[PDB]
Amino acid sequence: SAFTVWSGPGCNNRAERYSKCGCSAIHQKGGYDFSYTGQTAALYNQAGCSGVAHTRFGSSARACNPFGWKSIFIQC
Repeated sequence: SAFTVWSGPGCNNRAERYSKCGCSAIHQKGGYDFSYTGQTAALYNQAGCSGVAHTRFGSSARACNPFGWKSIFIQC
């Protein structure tokens, strides 16, 4: 599975993704999309998932709201 994000306002600008296994600290403060495909994913309010999860996903979630976490973890 892969995560996608834009820097602002929502998902209408910069294009940067995070699909690699484990987690990655996002800096794009705009939109936040997701695409499930066997691999589950959850957000972490602290960079490099150095804490507990907050918002999990099981299906592609193409949101374009402001941020709410710092990094995205995706199992493999």
